[PDB]
Amino acid sequence: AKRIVEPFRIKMVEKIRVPSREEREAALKEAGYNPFLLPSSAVYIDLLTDSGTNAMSDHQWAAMITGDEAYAGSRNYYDLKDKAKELFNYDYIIPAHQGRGAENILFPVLLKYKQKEGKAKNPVFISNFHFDTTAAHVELNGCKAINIVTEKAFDSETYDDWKGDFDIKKLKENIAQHGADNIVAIVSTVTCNSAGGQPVSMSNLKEVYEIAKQHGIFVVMDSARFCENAYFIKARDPKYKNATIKEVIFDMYKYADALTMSAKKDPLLNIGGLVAIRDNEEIFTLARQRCVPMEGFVTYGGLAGRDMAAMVQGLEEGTEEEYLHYRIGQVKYLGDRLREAGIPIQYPTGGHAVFVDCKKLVPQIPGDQFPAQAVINALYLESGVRAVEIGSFLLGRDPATGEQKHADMEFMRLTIARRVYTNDHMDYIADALIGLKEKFATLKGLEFEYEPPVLRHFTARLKPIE
Amino acid sequence: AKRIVEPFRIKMVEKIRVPSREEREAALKEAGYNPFLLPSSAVYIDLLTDSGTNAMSDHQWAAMITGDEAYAGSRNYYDLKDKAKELFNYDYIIPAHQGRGAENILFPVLLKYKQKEGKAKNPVFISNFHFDTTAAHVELNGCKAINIVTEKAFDSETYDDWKGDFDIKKLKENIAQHGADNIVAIVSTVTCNSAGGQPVSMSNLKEVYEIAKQHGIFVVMDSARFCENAYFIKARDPKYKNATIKEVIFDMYKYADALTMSAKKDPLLNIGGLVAIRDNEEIFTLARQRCVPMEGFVTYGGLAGRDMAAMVQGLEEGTEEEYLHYRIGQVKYLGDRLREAGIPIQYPTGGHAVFVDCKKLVPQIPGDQFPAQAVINALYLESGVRAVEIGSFLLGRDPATGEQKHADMEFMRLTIARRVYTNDHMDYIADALIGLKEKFATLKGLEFEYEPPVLRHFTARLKPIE
Amino acid sequence: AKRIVEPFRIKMVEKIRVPSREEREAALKEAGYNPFLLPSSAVYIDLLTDSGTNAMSDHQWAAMITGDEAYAGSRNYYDLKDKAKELFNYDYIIPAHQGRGAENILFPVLLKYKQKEGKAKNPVFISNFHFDTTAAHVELNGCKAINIVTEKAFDSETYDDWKGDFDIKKLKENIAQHGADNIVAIVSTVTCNSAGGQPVSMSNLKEVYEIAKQHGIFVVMDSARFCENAYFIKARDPKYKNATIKEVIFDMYKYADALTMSAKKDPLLNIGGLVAIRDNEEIFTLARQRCVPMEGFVTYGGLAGRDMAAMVQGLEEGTEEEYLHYRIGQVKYLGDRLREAGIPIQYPTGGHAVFVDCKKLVPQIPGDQFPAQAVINALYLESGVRAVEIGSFLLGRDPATGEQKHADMEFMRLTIARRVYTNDHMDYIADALIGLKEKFATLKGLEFEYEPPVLRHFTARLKPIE
Amino acid sequence: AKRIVEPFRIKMVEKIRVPSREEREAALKEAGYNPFLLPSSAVYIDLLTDSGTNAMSDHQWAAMITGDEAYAGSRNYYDLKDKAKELFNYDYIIPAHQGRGAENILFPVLLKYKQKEGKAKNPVFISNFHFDTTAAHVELNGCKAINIVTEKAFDSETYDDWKGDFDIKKLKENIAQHGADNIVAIVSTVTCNSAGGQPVSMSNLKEVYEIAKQHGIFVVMDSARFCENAYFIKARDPKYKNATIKEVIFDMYKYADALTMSAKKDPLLNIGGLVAIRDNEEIFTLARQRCVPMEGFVTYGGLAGRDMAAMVQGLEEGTEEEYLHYRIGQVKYLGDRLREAGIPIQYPTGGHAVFVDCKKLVPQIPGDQFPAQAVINALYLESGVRAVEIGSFLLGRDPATGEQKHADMEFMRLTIARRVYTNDHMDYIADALIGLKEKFATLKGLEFEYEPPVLRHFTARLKPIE
Ligand SMILES: CCSCC/C(=N\C=C1\C(COP(=O)(O)O)=CNC(C)=C1O)C(=O)O
Ligand SMILES: CCSCC[C@H](/N=C/c1c(COP(=O)(O)O)cnc(C)c1O)C(=O)O
Ligand SMILES: CCSCC[C@H](N)C(=O)O
Ligand SMILES: CCSCC[C@H](N)C(=O)O
Ligand code: NA
Ligand code: NA
Ligand code: NA
Ligand code: NA
Repeated sequence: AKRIVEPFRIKMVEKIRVPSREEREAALKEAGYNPFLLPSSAVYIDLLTDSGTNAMSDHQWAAMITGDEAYAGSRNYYDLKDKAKELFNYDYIIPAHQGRGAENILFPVLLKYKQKEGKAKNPVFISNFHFDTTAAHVELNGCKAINIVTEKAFDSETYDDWKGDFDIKKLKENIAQHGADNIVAIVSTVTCNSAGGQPVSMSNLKEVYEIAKQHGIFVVMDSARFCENAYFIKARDPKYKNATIKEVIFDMYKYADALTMSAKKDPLLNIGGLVAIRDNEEIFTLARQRCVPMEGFVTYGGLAGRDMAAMVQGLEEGTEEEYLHYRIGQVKYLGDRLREAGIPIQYPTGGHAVFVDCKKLVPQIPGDQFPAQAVINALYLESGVRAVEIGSFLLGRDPATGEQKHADMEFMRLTIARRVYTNDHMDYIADALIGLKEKFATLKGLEFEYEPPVLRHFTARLKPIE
Repeated sequence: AKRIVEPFRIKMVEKIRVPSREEREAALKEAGYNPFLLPSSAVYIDLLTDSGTNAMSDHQWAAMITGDEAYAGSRNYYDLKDKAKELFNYDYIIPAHQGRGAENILFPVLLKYKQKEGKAKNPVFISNFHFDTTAAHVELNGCKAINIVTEKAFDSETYDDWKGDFDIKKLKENIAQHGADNIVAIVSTVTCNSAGGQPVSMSNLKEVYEIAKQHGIFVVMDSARFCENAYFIKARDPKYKNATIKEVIFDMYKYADALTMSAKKDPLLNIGGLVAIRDNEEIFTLARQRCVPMEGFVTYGGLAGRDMAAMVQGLEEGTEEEYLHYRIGQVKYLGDRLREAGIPIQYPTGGHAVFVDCKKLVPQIPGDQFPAQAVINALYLESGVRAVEIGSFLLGRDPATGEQKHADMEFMRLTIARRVYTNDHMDYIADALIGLKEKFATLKGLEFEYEPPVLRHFTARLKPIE
Repeated sequence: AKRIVEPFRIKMVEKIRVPSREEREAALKEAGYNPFLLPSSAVYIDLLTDSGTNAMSDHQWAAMITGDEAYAGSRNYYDLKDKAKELFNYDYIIPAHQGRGAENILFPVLLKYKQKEGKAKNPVFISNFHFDTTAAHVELNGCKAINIVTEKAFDSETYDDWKGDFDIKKLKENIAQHGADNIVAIVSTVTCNSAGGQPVSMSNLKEVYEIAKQHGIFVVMDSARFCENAYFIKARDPKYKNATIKEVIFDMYKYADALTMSAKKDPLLNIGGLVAIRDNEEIFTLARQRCVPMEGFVTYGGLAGRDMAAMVQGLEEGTEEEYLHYRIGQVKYLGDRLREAGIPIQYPTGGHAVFVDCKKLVPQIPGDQFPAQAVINALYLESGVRAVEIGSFLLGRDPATGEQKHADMEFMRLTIARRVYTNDHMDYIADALIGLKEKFATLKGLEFEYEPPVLRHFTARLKPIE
Repeated sequence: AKRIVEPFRIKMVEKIRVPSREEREAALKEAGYNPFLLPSSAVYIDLLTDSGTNAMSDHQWAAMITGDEAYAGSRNYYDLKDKAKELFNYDYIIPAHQGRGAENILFPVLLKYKQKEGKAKNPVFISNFHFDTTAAHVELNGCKAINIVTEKAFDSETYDDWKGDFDIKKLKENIAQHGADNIVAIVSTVTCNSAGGQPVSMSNLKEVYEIAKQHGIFVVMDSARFCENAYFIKARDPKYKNATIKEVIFDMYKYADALTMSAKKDPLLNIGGLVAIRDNEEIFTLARQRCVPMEGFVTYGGLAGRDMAAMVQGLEEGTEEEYLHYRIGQVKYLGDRLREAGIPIQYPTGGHAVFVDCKKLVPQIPGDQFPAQAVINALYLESGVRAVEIGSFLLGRDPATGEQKHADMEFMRLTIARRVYTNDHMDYIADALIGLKEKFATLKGLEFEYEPPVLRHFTARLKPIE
């Protein structure tokens, strides 16, 4: 494993502590053996998410301090509009308070627009993989979300350059089967979050967009981790070997008509989202009308002026290749520490998180007793580190049968915030997990002390078994 | 007119400038004679809104700096939960990104709650007066909004203590006409923003709640300006003459079951909202499931940790009687400057804005040519002050005729941000408006160069007539 | 009296409170009836000084946040060097931690320089008026401080354009008497702080420098309030009616060889000082050598990087004419409030303070019983305002007879920080002092409970007589 | 070599960059081959000093934002007085703008105090080792600075627990030789900066204090790195291995009568200093009278209120053992990386810096050609790292002969700021120096292009010989 040095130094710190073992046991028992219920005060290194937990720069904080809080026509709104033109060549923006807000702005408008043409009678969206909130918004508006990620993504430990790719054969089949009139939009998610932060190649984006344009289908680039995707394109595609990151980004966005973005990810923010539309003014106008009742006025969209200011600066910083090399290299470093110690992971690592296959660590725990959660709980008890389950516990029950949905993989996700933790923190995570290797066989499954009907992973309370 | 000194001093300043007349000419023509389309760089004193434009304290900025950005279990979530229990005696909170986010969280849940017993076949909401966004969500969710404000409010220039009161007779008559089973909720807006930021008396709040509990009707307190309402209760109700402001607030919330709040008003913030529920855990649970797709995870709700931290502090500062006395007294001072010059206003002035009756200023301009907007535009051209229209331009067209819906009053709202402008800024505003008395007769109406089919006040491009 | 509106609005506030009547009485008693011993918690409006209590802009705070803390070669040191070249045309800078630090750097070097070829056996400094620290450093280095302000300054209530001018007659007479080989330097204090912040004319500065240059005398511009002096030159000198403030400043510094500056005044800082030398590289070199042991290394001089950053921005903001017009107008406003009410003041008001002649308010209190302190104490008891004494209590005892040195006048100084207080704060001060007109007769003098042998005004404890 | 993980995470970053090799060559040329003349923009990792370059916490920045800028009686002054009483049990404080400001306040007062006692006719100060500014102030006041560090300090590569100790026999000898009536003060420097940041044992501090008290000699603790010293006492003295760091600190200050402190070191600040006096009120009063003309009024001492606020917080944070173990462990890790690669260092490493013996690295370069500076310059040219010379260049010329003072050791100091650089930055430094092992013999000495008469290391320009 190779450590890559920070292309920055620390300007402000935030104290974190490891509770004593007895405190960690007490806290975890108190949280019903569900770390989502732990107070942050009980957590040392927090790996639940890379969303909104990033460290900003001094320039971002300085931009916040001079932010224009005007209700209409904030100076930072116009800066953000200019930045979107400069990065993406897109002519229209609507800020949002975060990414799911940007989806709530754009997606119902896209459906309405296609319906007003007499189409979208049986409406669907097609994506390489819809993210959780993306699919939920699609389904809230009476549309089917179809996911057609490449079969490369399902071979967890076998390397491939582009595990986030669309399956082009499936794309064409689905267009032919549903009809182009019924495809409200194609959503290109970069990197592909549900494939584990795996990149989509430039040629895949290009071919998807060419097909869509031939059919008149609108394409949305879901852009939370677009810089990480651009880095992978430059690293792995020989055509972009000598291109700058902004050149890669510029080309990527030739292959969408609009973007939705959680700015809480690659733009290095704690809050914020963005809609940008390449040049369809009609859709922009419709989206502005939905922005008003749902988010705010069209020149702040539920964002303080200071956060638009931080976004302008963070959009810039998030494209910096030296930072991206270090950020993605830190994720790869953690994965390599685990992989070299025999811990099975999704490989190669994506831009923002390492996925550990817990089914192989604790074979004795069946899926319906949540083996990845057992590993996560053990990890927390051992170290104060809080990870998140991507397995049976998260997948929930099948609403028709009331029984556990069979999970393809039982993943523990180690989600890495940007510019927050050092490689010594990475070693701490890796060493604590490696150090459980004699304990894995003894670990016990989990049962429900209390279960919600929906979204159970957030608030359910568990109890160990036997 | 009486100037009340600030119970604080200035710690940080933000430069503002008066654009030249020709800059103001070109900007208003560029904005299509709609000041909502003006960039803030074209605006001297901005009176569009008191929402999110407030000046924070050093303690609020300090709280932001130490804010906990944890995705789950943020230290500031628990502080906020503790704060709502202290001020309102409510046991459950859900943060939101702002006020209309709070409404979008709670109101659909209230409809589902009443409906799940066979009720709400013809569902309605009853308020003293729904603000714009509140009534837009009510109607977005298939319900009708009913504004049963006291008719005292419609006698613009005649003093009354409680021009925001419910009309109790209209409340009882609406409950009989529609039936208790169709009334999803009663919404008590404090202060009553649409009535001119006019207070609701404690005895009115009590009688509404008692009437509502007779029929099993849930009561929500729209609480964006609750502190200004508490001040007016202490100022005008003999029972609370010796009460602290917090004691007044505590009593107010005995007469609701939950609250929605834009924290961008009285809690002195630039962003932020809040749902609090007194004790109905079931409605809290349903509300948390809607918060997730629309806003964020339930322990930050579309808000950075730093904004929850600022909200905890701002909630405290917003209750401070010396501050409220000064703030409301500034609004009163501006009103008195105009009223003493023969400029007709809503009297008494409310908590956050002065409302000028422009029907009496430009009689030669009829409603369908937007008299209050002609006055606003003249004020902007004369001085660089940007105000906002509460008249025929806002009201829009009727869904039946496609013609101009008749407006009761043609108001110009001079909305005052908290702790931002001095009484010398007030004098600038008053003197610019007073100096238009020689030019009112010359002004002309406004016609549409561009009119969007909905929300026209935000983006329509008007044009001077003749 | 004319209120002048702020050319800015408030972005951050700082809470200040008026202690109750009983609280102020108890605090003043614990403070031994000396406001210099009051904790700030006991003070509402603080008028002790305009030094280091200014409100900064958002741009200044932003500059602090990105400040470069490098020990050597800070980006902000080069920015400050460039700024000094731009504003003053001076080629060399040495940052200092504040104004008296700048004097400690330069004045001993100037004396050693004058005592390096031949002899300055009776060394003296000559100023229109040495400020307290300036004269203290002069006397600490074995030199006499000679103050030769124009006699117009001593006609307290009669208007004059340039009450800060050098007496040209007394200058030529001092040079003839002491010889140009004993005059270590001439100090041009702009504005003349000890005269009451009164300006020095461009013609006066120029003639002083020409006289100094023909005698080979070095000229230092004491530049704490150099922008306020520039404002007064533009306002009152017809030659500069259409010059910019920066053009006025640029001309001022043609008439000195170096400057010492408290950046805690006109550059709008809370900490900071500066030495700048026009072109004498030898003086620069030796001054750098004293800087190292007394202040710090020469590229930060006892200042954090963020404070050099704030100083670069504040140097710019302090020259802005709209701000200077409001600032000096607010001081003039406080003085016109008192003058129109019969309270005697120095007229016209200087740039930064109002001076009240207290010997006329309490004639029954002789100089040796500190009548101006009795007015200050009464003012504090009535209002919580803290002012400072400039009279017999400050003047101290004559070290020979050990008795009260006769003070020519007894002043109370109402010193006004920059961008901190509103004109309503000014009214509050003025109305409190005016309201004491009926109590001025019954006021008692003060006597010593504890008196230090030196600097007694800072730590002495006083007791009301009778 | 053992990497110790951070007991904090990153909340704000500051971009740094490695200039190209072409840029580093051009910059070093422009700086006359003196890294002290490089702009910070030419520097990647800056190792010039650990003074004032530390990263603060979010709690420290929050304290700055609410800091009280009052001229007299600042809230943060009383907090600072309380904090000194808590940590040191000292009753009196005088804030200073930094450590040499604190020395300028206290040392002249101590001399006058001993002289007024009819003594101090041939005055001296005795220290384990006076720091540069300390010895400068001692000599500026006509006294001799006598350094009597343990001979264990001069066996550079051989471990010893307490290389900062006083030589007790030399202390007793010097007291007799000069006479107690001539010893103005004994200065206990903790850690002993000039011995390399090496600790002084508790028993040494105690014995030195008891000896001083037997002779009536005042003892000052020079306290810039008192927490690092307390850590070493806890780490190495079995008496204290169960004490808290604050218990160790509390015991240390039983063995002094006053302290001077650069708060730019262990209290984790970018600016600030402190005098504290244990109980001698007379010395406190005299030091206050010197504070006023030299630093500022006695309740801010040339510090903004925000910096007294940051100091209160940093004094607490600087005592935290988890932090100290990481900080000192990171310095140790850098030293172990070098030592394990055969690079000769002072061993054990001190609290704040690694010292590399460059005499062993470039034996072909004589001392008066500055071998350590050649290694430093080569390190910069290869890496962008800027280190500082502690050898013949710094040592300067002998006043009596004008020749190069012979240097016992030719050290390169790698000075490590607190909480700024990660262990990956340490690896970068070590790997760059280790990659020079094949270039050391080819390195050539330096000669003067420009040499100032004093303090030449700051400003002299050098040139490679041939
Ligand atoms: C003329 C339109 S400007 C909109 C800002 C604003 N009022 C917002 C209010 C909201 C929504 O809250 P937010 O989403 O945070 O805006 C809820 N309830 C009440 C009583 C309000 O007044 C104003 O200026 O009156
Ligand atoms: C409570 C009264 S004392 C506060 C000092 C302040 N004046 C400071 C000053 C200095 C010292 O500069 P600095 O060391 O930064 O204070 C030098 N030259 C001039 C012309 C000055 O006016 C003032 O009068 O209010
Ligand atoms: C069940 C994981 S919750 C984490 C949600 C976050 N917005 C994300 O992008 O992953
Ligand atoms: C060898 C230069 S010493 C310069 C002194 C400074 N306080 C420091 O810590 O470096
Ligand atoms: Na966040
Ligand atoms: Na805002
Ligand atoms: Na610094
Ligand atoms: Na200050």
